[PDB]
Amino acid sequence: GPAVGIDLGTTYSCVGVFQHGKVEIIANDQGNRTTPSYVAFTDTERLIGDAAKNQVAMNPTNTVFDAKRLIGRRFDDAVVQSDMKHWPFMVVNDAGRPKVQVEYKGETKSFYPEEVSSMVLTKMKEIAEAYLGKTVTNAVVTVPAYFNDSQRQATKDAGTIAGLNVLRIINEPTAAAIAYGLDKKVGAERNVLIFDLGGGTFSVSILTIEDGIFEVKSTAGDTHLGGEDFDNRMVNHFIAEFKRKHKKDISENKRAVRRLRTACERAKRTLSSSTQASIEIDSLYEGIDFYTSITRARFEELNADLFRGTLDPVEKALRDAKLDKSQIHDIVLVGGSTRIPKIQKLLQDFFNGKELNKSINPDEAVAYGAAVQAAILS
Ligand SMILES: Nc1ncnc2c1ncn2[C@@H]1O[C@H](COP(=O)(O)OP(=O)(O)O)[C@@H](O)[C@H]1O
Ligand SMILES: [Mg+2]
Repeated sequence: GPAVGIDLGTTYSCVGVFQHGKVEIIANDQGNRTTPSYVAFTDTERLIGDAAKNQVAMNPTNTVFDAKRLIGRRFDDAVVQSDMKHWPFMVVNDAGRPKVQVEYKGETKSFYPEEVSSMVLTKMKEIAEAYLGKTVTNAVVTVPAYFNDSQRQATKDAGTIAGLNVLRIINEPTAAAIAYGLDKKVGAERNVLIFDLGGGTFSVSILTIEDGIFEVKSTAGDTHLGGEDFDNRMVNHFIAEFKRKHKKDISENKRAVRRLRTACERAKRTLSSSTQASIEIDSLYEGIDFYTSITRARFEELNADLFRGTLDPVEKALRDAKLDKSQIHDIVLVGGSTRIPKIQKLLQDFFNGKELNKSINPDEAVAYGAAVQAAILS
């Protein structure tokens, strides 16, 4: 059976396989090429992926996400203490280790973060198997460059309990470089910049490649900046508009808000290709149907400061690595958010017109590289 490459992401995961010299990003049951890192527990079942995300506004306390933020970490971790203040699900301490507590089939159950991630890992695996028409065993799973040994250990473990034989854990920026073939030996040192703007995490990494050997010279970014922050700005904008037209504040109604957010995220995706998108929501609050729309222009100004601030981590990464803009040879876009036109303009302007590597879907780049790496290791 072919070895596969898996991008176990904070908000979205993706799986690819290298066959016949070509890499293939496998679409799921719903036809999507990336699937949410969501797990939901109900009275009758355990939902994973799209099915899980497609019901979060109905089962908030029992729909788990952001497990990547917990994995390989302790409960006493300041990160965890901060993070949990925003999760609708419970996180309990267990001999120092954090566990997520949910209600499955009427009974109260808790899971270790690596158990949650294995659930997502199993979903990717079954997706691969359904496509390949054969059982998948060996795999290469990716992890951020800043993960310590504990976090990598836990990610590896999430793999074993999923029935996956993890051939190797490689960094996400490194996987992105390999996808574009920037790992080939050209008898010279090459500086590559990875700009990763995903769903809830932002990471900039500068890699130096010589004779096939990578070297993460610098890294910067924000663990709490991603495509979700852009959705929120849209939401706040519409919560205000609704109040104008219908003099009703839907803030308190968690369901109205979550349904509006889903419509915003989708409009956002459209905005990367069109200049305007319509928001059509039936019976948002009470029996009022919310029919409206946004323009790319307005979208851009609602997120202006966020988009712009994206350059700060870029400057920092540069000075740490001790390099000038002119010294970086290649720039590769990773993450779903990099499909945004204004982000591409902004970065290009910063690197004074330099060409951006973006022929491979940024949200598939990591999986793609892992799949190639899985291939060589098998
Ligand atoms: N066309 C698009 N325009 C803007 N954002 C997009 C587009 N397609 C996907 N996204 C966003 O990408 C994010 C997911 O990014 P991804 O890199 O897949 O996640 P992760 O950070 O989990 O690795 C979401 O915020 C989603 O809205
Ligand atoms: Mg990612």
